[PDB]
Amino acid sequence: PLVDNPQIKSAELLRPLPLYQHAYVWPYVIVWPVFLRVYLTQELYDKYIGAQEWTFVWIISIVTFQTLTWLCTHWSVNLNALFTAKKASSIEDAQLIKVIPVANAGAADICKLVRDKTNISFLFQKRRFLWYPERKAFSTLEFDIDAEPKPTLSKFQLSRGIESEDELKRLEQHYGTNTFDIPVPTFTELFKEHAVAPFFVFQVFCVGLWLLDEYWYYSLFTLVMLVVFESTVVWQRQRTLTEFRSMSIKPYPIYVYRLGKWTEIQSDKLLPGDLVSVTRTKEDSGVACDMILVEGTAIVNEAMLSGESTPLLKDSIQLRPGDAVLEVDGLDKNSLLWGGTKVLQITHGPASGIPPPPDNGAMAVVTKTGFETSQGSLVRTMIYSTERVSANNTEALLFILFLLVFALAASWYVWDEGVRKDRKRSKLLLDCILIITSVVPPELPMELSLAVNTSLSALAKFAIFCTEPFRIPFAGRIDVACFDKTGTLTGEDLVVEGIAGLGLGHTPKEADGAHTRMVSVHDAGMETTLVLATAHALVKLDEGEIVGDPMEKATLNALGWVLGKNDTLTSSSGILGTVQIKRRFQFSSALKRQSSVATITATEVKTGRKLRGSFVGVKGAPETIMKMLVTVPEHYEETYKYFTRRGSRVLALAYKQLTTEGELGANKINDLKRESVEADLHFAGFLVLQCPLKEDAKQAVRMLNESSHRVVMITGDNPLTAVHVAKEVEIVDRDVLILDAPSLVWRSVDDKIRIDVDPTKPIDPEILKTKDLCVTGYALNKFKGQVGWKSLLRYTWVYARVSPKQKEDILLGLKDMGYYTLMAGDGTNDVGALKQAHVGVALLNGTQEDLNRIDEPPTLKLGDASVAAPFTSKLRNVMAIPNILRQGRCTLVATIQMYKILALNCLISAYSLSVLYLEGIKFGDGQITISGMLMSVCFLSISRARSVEGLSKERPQPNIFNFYIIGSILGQFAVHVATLIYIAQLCDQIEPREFKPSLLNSAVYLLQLIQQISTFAVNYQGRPFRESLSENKGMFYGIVGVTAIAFACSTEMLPELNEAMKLVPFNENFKTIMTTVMIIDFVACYVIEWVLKKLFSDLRARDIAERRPDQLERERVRKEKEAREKE
Repeated sequence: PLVDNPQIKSAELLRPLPLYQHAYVWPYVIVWPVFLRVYLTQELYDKYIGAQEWTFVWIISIVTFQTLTWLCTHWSVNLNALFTAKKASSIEDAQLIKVIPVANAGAADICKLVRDKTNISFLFQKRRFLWYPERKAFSTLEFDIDAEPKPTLSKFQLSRGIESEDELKRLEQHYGTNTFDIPVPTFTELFKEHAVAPFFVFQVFCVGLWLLDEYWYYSLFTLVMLVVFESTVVWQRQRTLTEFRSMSIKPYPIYVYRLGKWTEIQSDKLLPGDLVSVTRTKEDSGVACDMILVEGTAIVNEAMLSGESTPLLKDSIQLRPGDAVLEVDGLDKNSLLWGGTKVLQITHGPASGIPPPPDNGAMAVVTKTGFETSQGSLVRTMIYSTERVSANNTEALLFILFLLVFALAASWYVWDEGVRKDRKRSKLLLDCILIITSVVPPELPMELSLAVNTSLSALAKFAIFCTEPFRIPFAGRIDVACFDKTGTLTGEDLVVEGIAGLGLGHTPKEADGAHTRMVSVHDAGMETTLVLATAHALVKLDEGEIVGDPMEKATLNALGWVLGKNDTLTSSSGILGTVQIKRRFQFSSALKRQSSVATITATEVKTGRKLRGSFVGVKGAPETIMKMLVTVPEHYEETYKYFTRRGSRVLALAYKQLTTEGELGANKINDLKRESVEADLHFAGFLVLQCPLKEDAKQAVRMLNESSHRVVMITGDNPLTAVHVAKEVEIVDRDVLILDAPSLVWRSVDDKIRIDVDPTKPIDPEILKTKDLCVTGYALNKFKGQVGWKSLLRYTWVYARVSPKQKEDILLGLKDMGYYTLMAGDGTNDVGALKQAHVGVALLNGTQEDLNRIDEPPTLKLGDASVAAPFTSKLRNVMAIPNILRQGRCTLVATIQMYKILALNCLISAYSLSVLYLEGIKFGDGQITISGMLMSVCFLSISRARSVEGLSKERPQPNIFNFYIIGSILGQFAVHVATLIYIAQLCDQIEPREFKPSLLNSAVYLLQLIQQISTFAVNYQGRPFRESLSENKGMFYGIVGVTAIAFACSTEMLPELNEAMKLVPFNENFKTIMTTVMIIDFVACYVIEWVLKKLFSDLRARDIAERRPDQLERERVRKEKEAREKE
């Protein structure tokens, strides 16, 4: 019924049908008595043959058709909807619904409708959908905080919880219980699920078919090898499900204000709208569900959602305008308690008029319960991480069908040659079906999953964890690698340079008139010291730790003052005073300033000059305070521009006195508007800070730029700092031009070129050709949708001063052009941007020494994955991005080599069987068993390979169908079939014509063994991405031993081993011809594969990542210098 969800493609309504009308019952009920009448009494042998073997063939064919029609319902959902069910009229009589998700959301499934009263609902991927008759469509549940019009704060500030019992029952029926429902099945249900998959039943059918031809050991070996693998997979899945269940939070008693009483209920019956009391959490516990603080403040530790153990600070919405302010999740982000955090402290113990709870805790209001929380969604998307097996297999099936044509040609030729020589039709058909069925590889469509699960183990050694593992192949096709700033490229070990520009209006100067004289923070004025000690937002734990932004911690450490009990600072500095913060206005990231009101009492030791009373301190961006001053100085703009042009961070300080003596009063300070306070300011000075670059930034950017990628930067600072950082990190090289309002004029860094451009006209080609670009946020906003917006995303690499919405806007605009993007951020400022990109990395702040003191990868506990981005690195190194880009590049290479090996093996086996069956002879049982065991040994021995220590300019192919895989497969197959035809013809020329040994059997067996080893030796993907064949002993010895064994059996070094495989002894000349033919075959295969790899393997870089010859020359001379300095 056209459900409303971005992750669902279509829907349909069905009704169930009785067992009589199922499509796998009634036609067989019609046709079986016809066959019984024909076989029993009718004697209509015209459409028959007569033998018992043909009766067996007819019975097998009928049973096979019936069970195939039955299994087609389990294999696909469309045939399930067609054969068993049938379409209904509308929602009034339908009982079943079919849901088909988006291309990478899982597998389609038939969902059952459940009706409760009027309400129609169904469960899809553990997510509840509801039927809204006013919209005539299905959609997910709607909560009070996620309405299309955002509710005001008067909804939550005056909330009184649940007041009626029928409302409680309605909420219980609507939203359900607050728990994680993860049902774990037993071994029987999982093996039933695994035993109906098409490839398992196909392998069972192949085993039965081989057993029909009197092969007792081969079928048993295949059955054992299949059964143990399936049992291992089922046991691993069961263990993973048990571990997933084990992480659910246990219920604990809590206080809920229900029906006017503070009744104690368990934490398993929370409903959206309840008024719960938050207290300090116990050991092995946490917040039950998402909340919003309505009174008091709390200090939390969100280590189960972001992977960081740094304490935070959360504040209530108690002191906000109740109805005049619409709730926004950009300014009120410090009021929501997420489900899974641990509360560490409660500071205080109301507008709603509610008596305090008995436990003396903060009051909150529940918003989301169940899987609809954040960590609930993370758990749900980690349960269904196997989207690589279900929403896939659309190209491997085509590869199997492509091999089936080469199978059918040989089978048809064998049948046509057999019908003209008067063969028995009960054996020729079996031989043809064996030739057909010996082609389909059983482990072909699930190669990508094994490669991904192998790469995930190597990634989990540098503390890099992946939540959605289908993005690993996406990491090998990256063209644009976007970067952030202040969380990725630059660290957080800020150092206070000093206070400069405080001498204005009262002297070294430059051409522009800037004041370069800089004064240390110790020898500063009293007002500036009071502003620095007033306008912070630091709070102290009872145990002695200080929490907050590292900027405030750094400036407090540089100031020298100490932090007291309750927002009181005393005092090395020469101020010798005390302050007490009354009211605090928080930073908003859009007003670009923060302010505070405090009571001061200072006594300067140099000139006395007592000062006491109310005080207002504000600290923010220098371009915003200038709009709030009363008299700007003579050289304000030039001074702050000069001090920010060198990569330093400049903040302005302003102060205002309210009362020269005496308190303002609690009632006055409790009721003050932000706009009235932040006006009529004085000037104190500038605070200058230097953010040091990370140690790995330059190397990890120089590796990305020189390996067919492109590195852009999307920051949020002023353009001068962004340009300086990009020049230090070597992103831009030539002269840059900043596009910003002065009109959207072009500006230079030194402000010597001012070129105006109109947004309707296209930009100048010379600007795009001879200069680098830095596009701001305002200019990009004024270029939205016009003709120049397509060429402003291909020639710009530094985006400065952009909102978090514009980041995902830029990422979407870059994705819509066909490029693949990567986003690396801190995981807090931008959340939608990290998910809009193809692959997103969230670089945390943990050091290596923190990790020191504290097969698929270890299953992700709640402290390992992050809710912001799919990938997550627990180390702060920038080098974590090339590791991902190298693993995602080696995965494609491994997949390509396995695809090239399996098809060649199958095509060799089929055309060996076709050559043998034209003469009437057949393989021995021991020979084929030894061949299978040796092939399995070689497969085990070849899989142990590792990667190189650096990136490469050559990119691998991303898909099967190209001019490299197909050409190599065809060439090697043609060489092998010509070799086999020549050997068969020579053996027929030498000796003219129950299992007995013969010359042709031994010759064909030896040739096919040698070819099946040569296709392992030749088709190994080596040098550029992974370790070479000759480097490691593990596969070299394995190949050499089996090659020597086969050659020794060929030339009769050990005649005792010959009788194990039933080989007729040869003479000298035939041995010489066989050895020469083997060597010629190997050399020709190697030459063809090397030529095709040298010609067609390289996938060239895009137009956005191509370098100029100057950069190539600089890279060459830098590599030459490094090679010279290596010794």
